[PDB]
Order: sequence, then structure tokens, then C-alpha cells
Amino acid sequence: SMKNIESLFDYSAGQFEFIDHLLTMGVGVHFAALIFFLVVSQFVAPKYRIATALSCIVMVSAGLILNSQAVMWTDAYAYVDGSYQLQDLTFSNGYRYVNWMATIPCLLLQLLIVLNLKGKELFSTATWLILAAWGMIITGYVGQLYEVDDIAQLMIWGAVSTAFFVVMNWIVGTKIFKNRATMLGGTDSTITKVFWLMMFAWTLYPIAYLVPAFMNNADGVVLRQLLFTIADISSKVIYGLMITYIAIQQSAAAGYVPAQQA
Ligand SMILES: *C/C=C(C)/C=C/C=C(C)/C=C/C1=C(C)CCCC1(C)C
Ligand SMILES: CCCCCCCC/C=C\CCCCCCCC(=O)O
Ligand SMILES: CCCCCCCC/C=C\CCCCCCCC(=O)O
Ligand SMILES: [Cl-]
Repeated sequence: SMKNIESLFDYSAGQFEFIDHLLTMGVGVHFAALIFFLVVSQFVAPKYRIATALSCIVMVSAGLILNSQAVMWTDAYAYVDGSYQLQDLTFSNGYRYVNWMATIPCLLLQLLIVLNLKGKELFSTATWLILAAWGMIITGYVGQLYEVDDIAQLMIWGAVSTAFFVVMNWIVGTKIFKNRATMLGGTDSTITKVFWLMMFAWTLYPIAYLVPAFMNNADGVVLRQLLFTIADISSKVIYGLMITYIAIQQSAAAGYVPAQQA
């Protein structure tokens, strides 16, 4: 709450409205995508259809937290004497962290679904990834509690966090490069692209996490939200658009009529 660097600075109108406009824009993008993921669920064979539902759940999950950040952002600061100054203790990024605990399993689970895992291997691989992801999120959460008070502790908890992250991506890549032969309609190619999109998009988060360490000012608060914004759109919206394209393609190849007509 009062432990993040946002509570340390006044913000010009340009900075403050630009952050607000980033968060509100993120609301309209996620809820717009929800409609798309929703309408296309009928062109998906029952095999992969849960991957699309998981996108919808992600769109609303991220959308409600962005909407909450937007409102909290406007409730915390008031334009006084030519700047926006903290009025209450309501804004913090810790609500992004508590969100990721939900959305990250969904993002991984729909990856395993289109990879065509099933049964024991779906349940086993899902458990380790979700436990490695949560370990990454919980040590990352504890680390940003100190982004103001203890920069050293932020580095340590970040290092513990990145161990989970690396173990997590290793497992992900291992299943992709061992199961892509199974995939239909040529998506063995597409899935390789998705994996790198993950590598890129998700790597932006630890960079946002480190902003207080190399850019401890108000334009670092703007840079961070701009980094988070690019990361969400790529890791949730674009990622799920590709998961969706893979679901339909494989559905059509496997003889699902609604898919083959779309
Ligand atoms: C939609 C949100 C997503 C996909 C969030 C992903 C978050 C991460 C990959 C966070 C990673 C972190 C580390 C690897 C170490 C530093 C602390 C974190 C949590 C920022
Ligand atoms: C840490 C708590 C447990 C986390 C592991 C989660 C395990 C994932 C289990 C199944 C997820 C949904 C399965 C959907 C597969 C589609 C097959 C079907 O439609 O019958
Ligand atoms: C559930 C039982 C234990 C689970 C282990 C969780 C993984 C934690 C890994 C190591 C984190 C240690 C970092 C300690 C912070 C040092 C800063 C301090 O002095 O408080
Ligand atoms: Cl999220």
C-alpha cells in the first residue's frame, strides 16, 4: 500500500491522466476481447473448448483488476496546487500480484490443453507449473513490499522468484518441444511461436518489478504502468488470440464442422 514507490511522488497532470488512460484503456481492450473469445467458442470442438473459456475468465479477471486500479488511482490523488498529490492510502500494485495467482494458471492450463495433453500428464504437469508459478508470485509479492524500504531484499526475493520462473519455463518448453508433433493443421509451427511470445511478454514483468531500483521517480511510475500494459496485452490478449487460432485449426483438422466453416 504505502510501501510502493507510487506513494512517494506528486504527479503532473500529464503523468496522472496518462496512467489513468492506460488502465481504462486496458479495461476496454480486455472486455472487448472477451466478446470475441465468447462468440468464437461455438466454432471450437468440445476437445479444446475449455481453452477459450479460460481466455474469457482471464479477460474478466484482468479487466476487473485494471478497472479497480483505475478507480483506486483516481481516489488516491487530488489535483492540488498544480499537481496530483496523495490523498489516501488506496493504490498499490499488490493487487496485480494477487491477480496473477489466478490468471497465470489459466494461461498455462489452456496451453497444455491445445498441446493435447490429457489425464495423468495433464494433471501432473498442471500441478508442478501452478506450484512453480505460485512460488514465483509469492516471492515476487514479498519482494515488492520492500521496493521502497529495502532494495537489497527486493533483489534477493527477485532472485528466488526468478528460480521458479526459469524452472517454470523449462517445463513449459519441454512439453512443447516433445508434443508439438501431435498437433494438427500445422499448429506444430504456431505453438513454437506462442512459446517465444510467452518468453518475451512475461519477461517484461520482472523488468517492471525492477523499475524502483533504476528509475526511482515519477516517470518510473509511468514507465512501469506502460510496461505492465504492454505485458498484459501480449500475454493475455494476443496470447489467447493465438491459443484460439490453434484451437480452431486443430478442431477443423479433427473433423469439427463449425470449425471447418470458420
Ligand atoms: C497476465 C500476467 C502475467 C502473465 C504475469 C506474469 C508474471 C511474471 C512472469 C512475474 C515474474 C517475476 C519474476 C520472474 C521475478 C521478479 C518478480 C516477478 C513476479 C515480477
Ligand atoms: C495446486 C492445485 C492444483 C493445480 C492443478 C490443476 C490441475 C488441472 C486439472 C484439469 C483442468 C481442466 C481440465 C480440462 C481438460 C479437458 C478434458 C475434458 O473436457 O474432459
Ligand atoms: C512451505 C515450506 C517452505 C517453502 C519454501 C519457499 C521458498 C522460499 C525460498 C527462499 C526465500 C528466502 C528469502 C529470505 C529473505 C531475506 C530477507 C530477510 O532478512 O528477511
Ligand atoms: Cl492479471
